[PDB]
This record gives sequence, C-alpha cells and structure tokens, in this order.
Amino acid sequence: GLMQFTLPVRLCKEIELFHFDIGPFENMWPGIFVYMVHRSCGTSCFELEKLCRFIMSVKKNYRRVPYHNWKHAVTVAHCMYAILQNNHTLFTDLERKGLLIACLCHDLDHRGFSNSYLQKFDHPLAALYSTSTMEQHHFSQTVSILQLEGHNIFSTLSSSEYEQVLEIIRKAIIATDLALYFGNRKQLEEMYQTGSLNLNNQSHRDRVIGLMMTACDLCSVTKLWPVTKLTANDIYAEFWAEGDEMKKLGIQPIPMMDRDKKDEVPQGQLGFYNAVAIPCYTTLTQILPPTEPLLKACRDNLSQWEKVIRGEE
Ligand SMILES: Cn1ncc(C(=O)N2CCC2)c1C(=O)Nc1cn(-c2ccc3ccccc3n2)cn1
Ligand SMILES: [Mg+2]
Ligand SMILES: [Zn+2]
Repeated sequence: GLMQFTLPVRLCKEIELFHFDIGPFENMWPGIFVYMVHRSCGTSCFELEKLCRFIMSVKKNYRRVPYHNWKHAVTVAHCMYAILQNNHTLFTDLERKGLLIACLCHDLDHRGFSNSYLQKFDHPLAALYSTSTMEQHHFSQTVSILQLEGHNIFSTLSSSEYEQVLEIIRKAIIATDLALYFGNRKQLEEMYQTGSLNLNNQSHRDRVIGLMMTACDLCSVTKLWPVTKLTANDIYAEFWAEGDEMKKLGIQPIPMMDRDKKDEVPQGQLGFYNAVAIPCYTTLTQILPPTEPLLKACRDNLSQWEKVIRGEE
C-alpha cells in the first residue's frame, strides 16, 4: 500500500524518456517493471505479492537466447510505458493494466526461431496453430502462468473486466506477429487520411493498440546508436542460427539468415527501416503525436546505417 519502488536519480529521470536502456543488471529489471506499473497504473492495480510472483514466473519461462530473452520483454514493456505516460487521457484503466503485462509476456518461451522455421521443421506447434504460431503459443503461456496458484494478478477485476483484459492481451500479443503488421498499418493509414479514424470504435482501437505493439516490439531501432548497433548483433545471432538450421534441413536460407552474407547487413537494415520501422513510427506519430521522439530516433539510426555503408564507420 504505502510501499513505493524508487529508482536511483539517473534512472528515475531517464526511465521517462523513449530511448531509455534498462541496463546490464538483470536483478534490477523486475523492480524497474513494478515501478513502471505503479506510475502508469497506480499502486492498487495489482496485489504486490501476486505481481512479484507473476513477474518471476514470466522470467523463468523466457529462455537464454541472444535476443528473444527476458531483457527484450522488459525493454518492450518500457517502450509501452513511455507511450502510455506521454498519452495519459487516451487509454482506459483496463488497457493500461493489460498492455504492460501483454508486453512483458509477448515472447514467452521463445526458442529464437521464426514461424517459418517451425513450419519447415514440422514442429508440433505448427500443427496446433497454423498462423501466428509462436504468438498463439506466447498467449497460451501467459494464460497458463496466470492460472498458477497465487499468480492471478487480475483476480480483483469483475468477470466482464477480466474477460476484456484477457482479450486486450490476446489481440496485443497476436499483433506482434510482423506478418500481420503490414495490413494493419495500411488500414490505419487509409483511415487516418480519409479521416474515418474513430477511437470510440473498438475495431479501430484494436488496430492502434496493434501498431503500438509493433512500435514497442521494434524499439531497438529507437535507442542511442550504440544500443541499436549492439542489439543488431543479438538479432543476427538468432537469424544466422536459424539459417544454419535451415541448411541442416537442406534449404538455402534467405540472405537475412545466411551468416555467409554478414557483409550485406547494413543494406538489409536500410530495407528494414524503410519497409518496416519508419512507416510504423510515422503512422504512430500521425495517430499519437507525443510518440514523435520514436520517429526522430529511428530516422537518426537510419542515417547511422547510411554512414556505415559509405564506409565512414
Ligand atoms: C533490427 N530489427 N529489429 C527487429 C527485426 C526483425 O525483423 N525481427 C523479427 C524478429 C525481430 C529487425 C531486422 O533486422 N529485420 C530485418 C533484417 N533484414 C535483412 C534483409 C536482408 C538482409 C540481407 C543481408 C543481411 C541482412 C539482411 N537483413 C530484414 N529484416
Ligand atoms: Mg515475437
Ligand atoms: Zn518481441
């Protein structure tokens, strides 16, 4: 109740900024998350005993992979924290509860492999869930952890409020499937430009929430250049491991996953910032103007990758 989490001065200030890096001290990340829930949601949203037990169960069910790990989870929750805090009056009490939990849980039990590799491997999960394979798994993992004795952080919601939050979390996690982003952002673009966008329309809020999830998921591209560059190594470590596994099945991987084409990474980054990241943050800034700092950092990082290609680093 009267127990607040407090951060050291530099963190307390820097955590409010979009480009905050959560640091290399794993043992501080749970406290960083609880801090963000308390400021974003209230010290009443969750029983602290249950929240702490939920957080530690979520951490245990993230694997020791180079990128899709517990640090990614907390990083993606922080970006959502920053969006929510810069957009106070736009989101409901339920949405603010659900979305930080959704971000913490969005890659639960990730093995570091794409939906593609699961399908070509003929992994059991690709028979259970024929599209958004890993994302349906991440939501299933979230529901299972919530149902562990003492882990139901939502228990003090009403029956209807509980159903609404689980549906917010389900849609939020499914939307982190990048295959679904292109269509989602096209529809948001058409709607904002014809002016038909209506945030009282539930189907419209769903689309906007989904774009916020893509924005948060991709947020390594919105950090200081050294964070962005050092995260890129972790991202490619997984992609290249996946390409190795493709070659073991007798399939030449796409260049993205071929460690033989290390050289082409800078040009692949331009394509990705131009095809995915920049349009994601542009449409987000059109719908929620206070998220402009993400667009600006993303553009700065595109310019840095341009500088690497020109051999100036
Ligand atoms: C930075 N970032 N953050 C998230 C993701 C992502 O997609 N994720 C799904 C899991 C996270 C990325 C990313 O790098 N995507 C990407 C990189 N390329 C390319 C394309 C052609 C290439 C040719 C040669 C070498 C490298 C290449 N790379 C295409 N898409
Ligand atoms: Mg994912
Ligand atoms: Zn993710």
